[PDB]
Amino acid sequence: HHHHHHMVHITLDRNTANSWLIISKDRRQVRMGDTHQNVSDNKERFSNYPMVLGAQRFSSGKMYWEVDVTQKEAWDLGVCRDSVQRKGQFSLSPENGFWTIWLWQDSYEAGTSPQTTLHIQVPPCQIGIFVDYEAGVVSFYNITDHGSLIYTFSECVFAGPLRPFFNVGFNYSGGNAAPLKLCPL
Ligand SMILES: CCCn1c(NC(=O)CC)nc2ccccc21
Repeated sequence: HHHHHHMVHITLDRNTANSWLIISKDRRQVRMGDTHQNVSDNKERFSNYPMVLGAQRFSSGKMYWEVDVTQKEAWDLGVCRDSVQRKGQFSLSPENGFWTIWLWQDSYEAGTSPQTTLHIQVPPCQIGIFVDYEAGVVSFYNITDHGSLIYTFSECVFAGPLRPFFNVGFNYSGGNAAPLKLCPL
């Protein structure tokens, strides 16, 4: 792809994080701790899942960033509306304000409703995410496989400001402790 010149510097918003997440000093990495991280509760925190938002809000333009997913077994990545539900159970879908892909149980899927099987020959270690606000597009790229396309959401109805979205996944297996990391420009 040729989206690299739209690169934006994303940082994580501590205030939105589930209470078990640990965000690095530079706000560029996040991992799920094995206990509550001793923060107060607030209406912004995702309560039921190990999720966090980027601090940046996008309402126009073209934006690109990259995320390192090395040695993880489960994660979700993409964008979401600023006003998505934080508390209780919900599905990741465009109806609920999410444009995401995931890894789960050795398969990759897009967060449509119902979910869509992805076709990935080279398991990615870094994911590129491109948003074209005006066009209504969210695309995902396999940086490990020379930038090959993973998935495009088109005809998106964002209906609000967008925020970068992350889920580090649970670590029931003991094989999913590694962080998500925002890769340097
Ligand atoms: C993994 C054990 C701790 N735990 C549970 N346990 C439950 O399943 C209670 C409904 N939910 C969490 C949601 C976010 C972070 C930690 C959570």
